[PDB]
Amino acid sequence: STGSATTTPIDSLDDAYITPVQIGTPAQTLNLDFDTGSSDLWVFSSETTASEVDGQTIYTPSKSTTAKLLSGATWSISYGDGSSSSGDVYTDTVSVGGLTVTGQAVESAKKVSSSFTEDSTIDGLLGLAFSTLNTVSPTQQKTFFDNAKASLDSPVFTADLGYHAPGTYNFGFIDTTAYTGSITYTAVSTKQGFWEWTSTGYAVGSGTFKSTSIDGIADTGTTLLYLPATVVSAYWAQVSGAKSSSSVGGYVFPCSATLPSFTFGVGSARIVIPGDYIDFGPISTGSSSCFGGIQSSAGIGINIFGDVALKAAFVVFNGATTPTLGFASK
Ligand SMILES: C=CCN(C)Cc1nc([C@]2(O)CN[C@@H](c3nc(-c4ccc(C(F)(F)F)cc4)no3)C2)cs1
Repeated sequence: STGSATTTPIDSLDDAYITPVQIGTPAQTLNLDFDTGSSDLWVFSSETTASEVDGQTIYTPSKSTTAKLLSGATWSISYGDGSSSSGDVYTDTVSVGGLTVTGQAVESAKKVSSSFTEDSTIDGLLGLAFSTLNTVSPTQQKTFFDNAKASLDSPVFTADLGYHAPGTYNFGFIDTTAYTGSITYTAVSTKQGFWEWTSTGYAVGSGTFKSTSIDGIADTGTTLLYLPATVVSAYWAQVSGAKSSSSVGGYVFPCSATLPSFTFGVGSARIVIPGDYIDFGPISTGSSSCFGGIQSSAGIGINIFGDVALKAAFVVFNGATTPTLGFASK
């Protein structure tokens, strides 16, 4: 089997991407943030504290003939930005772009933090990291991809995110019309539960390539590109007026600037992020200070190839027995 679904940015900055997901019988369609950096499928629901729901579409398990309480199971997760959610668990039928998993764990939120409440466009998250990160207790649950894997034509999914435009998540096949050139595959470590790999280096603008190993994760659920402070300083040094602002929380640059591109290495291949992809716009409405899309990973503890990086490529998440990541230009 295969599936294919369109993913759409939630706002004019590509802050996140939402993909429609069918849950239950009759189907309830919720727009979920597909997150290759976590492993929980959770939704706003009829159980979510009323004061914490503000415009989201909710999953109502009592209206699904295929929903079953997963008795005794609870979940609780926090994300790298400090947000969090928690609740109980149902199993139900879940379909993405025509691909169906029966008995998928659907984690129903009883509580969500303010950042989730405040984002009316995101109805939940669909985690696509390795199931070893799933937070359901006492019986850890599998991701949608892990459950679908055996049924897929090929044990892969692909992320083809758009720049200020819709994109595609495919499961079970590689769309050879969706990229240029060849896909370069690179080794994955699953030891931390992430799609963790090692980039071979970087270049800034038209500069020469610096060969240097950068361990990091491919994370569709993170907006920006987080790299070591040395790399990030070398990038922003090329932009007149750019500075790291403690009060804003990262590098800002004059909105009057044209940004250089940033290239990252995948083995012997190269992915070029256009400078425009690194512009996240005014720090506040009307400001002439703009927020940078390349930021330091110092104190995160891990480098993150988030959407800024991934949307410049066609990305293959190969979940074969020996997992790998593929990157192609597009
Ligand atoms: C070893 C150190 C790990 N440390 C915690 C840094 C990391 N962090 C992650 C993510 O937690 C998973 N991938 C990212 C993600 N963030 C979201 C999200 C968060 C908030 C909203 C809200 F604003 F609507 F609330 C929406 C989506 N979704 O995914 C972050 C992986 S590694």
